Formats: sequence, structure tokens, C-alpha cells
Amino acid sequence: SVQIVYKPVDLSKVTSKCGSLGNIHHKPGGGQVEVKSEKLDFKDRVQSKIGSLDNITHVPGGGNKKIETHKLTFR
Amino acid sequence: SVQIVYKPVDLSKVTSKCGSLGNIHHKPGGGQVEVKSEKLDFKDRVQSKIGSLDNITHVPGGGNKKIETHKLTFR
Amino acid sequence: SVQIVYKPVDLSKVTSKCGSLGNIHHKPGGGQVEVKSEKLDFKDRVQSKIGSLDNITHVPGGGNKKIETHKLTFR
Amino acid sequence: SVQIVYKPVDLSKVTSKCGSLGNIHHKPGGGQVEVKSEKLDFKDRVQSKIGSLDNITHVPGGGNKKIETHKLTFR
Amino acid sequence: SVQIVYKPVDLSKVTSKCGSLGNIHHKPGGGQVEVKSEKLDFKDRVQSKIGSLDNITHVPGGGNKKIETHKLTFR
Repeated sequence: SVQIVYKPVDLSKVTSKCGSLGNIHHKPGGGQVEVKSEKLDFKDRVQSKIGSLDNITHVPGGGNKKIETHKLTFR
Repeated sequence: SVQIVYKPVDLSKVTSKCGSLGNIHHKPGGGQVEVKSEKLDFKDRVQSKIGSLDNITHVPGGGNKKIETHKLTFR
Repeated sequence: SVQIVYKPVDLSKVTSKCGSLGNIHHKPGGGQVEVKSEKLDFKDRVQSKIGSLDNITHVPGGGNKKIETHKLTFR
Repeated sequence: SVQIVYKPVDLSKVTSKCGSLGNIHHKPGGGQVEVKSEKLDFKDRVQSKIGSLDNITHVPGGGNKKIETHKLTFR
Repeated sequence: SVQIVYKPVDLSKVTSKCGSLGNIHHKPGGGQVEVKSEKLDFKDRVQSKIGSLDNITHVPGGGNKKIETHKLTFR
């Protein structure tokens, strides 16, 4: 006979306290972008990005995470 | 016979306290970007990025993480 | 017979206290980027990045982590 | 004869710039005030203050001042 | 004859720049105030203050001042 008893117990705390969170300034691409092109040959795909792109200001009050994986495999 | 008793117990704390969090200044690409091109041949794919791209200001109050993996395998 | 009793016990603390956290200044790419090109031949893929890219200001109040792995394998 | 020509000229600047101003915490009278009195005689005026009084948090963005006095006196 | 020509000229600058100003913590009277009194005689005025009083947090971004006095007196 085979007897498996999977009883994981969890009393866990992921906690944060923050008194104040602020005065965040993110200023990307303040300056000047000059792009000049003359006599260009492209014989395949072109991807171009010019300026201020994909900029992030992420300010979570918590921002806490808990990943928990359980796996039982019988063969 | 086979008897497996998987009883992991967890009373765990991932904790932060912060009195104040602030006055963050992120200023990427303040200056001047001049790109001049004359007589260029491309015979395959081109990817170009010019300026201020993919800049991040990440300011979590907590920012705490707990990864926990459990794995039981019987064969 | 075979008897396995997996009882790991955890009373663990990953803790931080911080009275103040602030006045962070990140200023990447303050100066001047001049790129001049004349008579260039490319016969394969080109990737170009010019300016201020992929810059990070990461300021977590906590920033604490706990990784915990449990693995029981019977054969 | 008497000739008075009072021509004071002023081209003056009192200036401030501030990128961020914040995360001010003023916590007066956190603790415990116990006042016990038995058999007190007062034969004149009494003024009493007990606790947290007249506390100030003054946070001006500018807070700049210019005093200018002109006085001409003829006798 | 008497000829007075009061032409004071002013091209003056009182200036400040500040990139960030913050994370100020003022915590007066954290602890415990125990006042016990038995058999006190007062035959004149009493002023009493007990606890956390008249505490200031003054945080001006500028805080700049210019005093200028002009005085002309003829007799």
C-alpha cells in the first residue's frame, strides 16, 4: 500500500508600512532629437523609433508579491 | 508499505517599515541627439532607436517578495 | 516498510526599518550625442540604439526577499 | 532756495526655484501626559495648558520676502 | 541755495535654487511627562505649561529676504 499525506501549513505575512510616498519626477527626453537622412537604401524590413517611447513611472504603495507553488506527482 | 507525511509548517514574516519615501528625480536624455546619415546601404533587417526609450522609475512602498516552492514526487 | 516524515518548521523574519528614504537624483545622458555617418555598407542585420535608453531608478521602501524551496523525491 | 530730487530706482529680484518640496512629518506630543494634583491653594490668577498646543507646520513653496522703506523728512 | 539729488540705483538679486527639499522629521515630546503635586500654596499669579507646546517645523522652498531702508532728512 501507498499513503501520501500532503499537509503544508502556511501562516505567512508579506507586509509593508510607508508613512509617505511622493514627489517623484520622471522627465525623459528633455532635449532635442535631430535625425537627418540622405540617400539610404533598405532591401529588407526597417523598424524605427524616434523620440520618447516606452517610458514608465511605476509607483505602487504596496508593491508586495508572494508566489507559492505546490506540486504532487504520483507514478 | 510506503508512508509519506509532508507537513512543512511556515510562520514567516517579510516586513518593511519606511517613515518617508520621496524626492526621487529621474531625468534621462537631458541633452542633444544629432544623427546625420548620407549614402548608407542595408541589405538585411534594420532596427533603430533614437532618443529616450525604455526608461523606468519604479518606486514601491513595500517592494517585498516571498517565493516558496513545494514539490513531492513519487515513483 | 518505508516511513518518511517531512516536518520542516519555519519561524523566520526578514525585516527592515528605515526612518527616511529620499533625495535620489538619477540624471543619465546629460551631454551631447553627435553621430555622423557617410558611405556605410551593411550586408546583414543591424541593431542601433542612440541616446538615453533602459535607464532605471528602482527605490523600494522594503526591497526584501525570501526564497524557500522544498523538494522530496521518492524512487 | 531748496531743491530735493528723490529718485531711487529699483530693479531687484528675490527669487527661488525648488524642484520638489515634501515628505515633512511633524509629530509633537507623541507620549503620555499624566498630571496629578492634591491640596493646592491659589490666591491669584491661574493659567494652565496641558497637552499639545500651538504647534506649527509652516511649509511655503516660496516663503520669500522683501521689505522696503522710503522716508523723506523736510523741516 | 541747496540742491540734493538722491538717485540710488539697485540691480540686485537674492536667488536660490534647490533640486530637492524633503524627508524632514520633527518629533518633539516623544516620551512621558509625569507631574505630581501635593500641598502647594500660591499667593500670586501662576502660569503653567505641560506637554508639547510651541513646536515649529518651518520648511520654505525659498526663504530668502531683502530688507532695504532709504532715509533722507533735511533740517
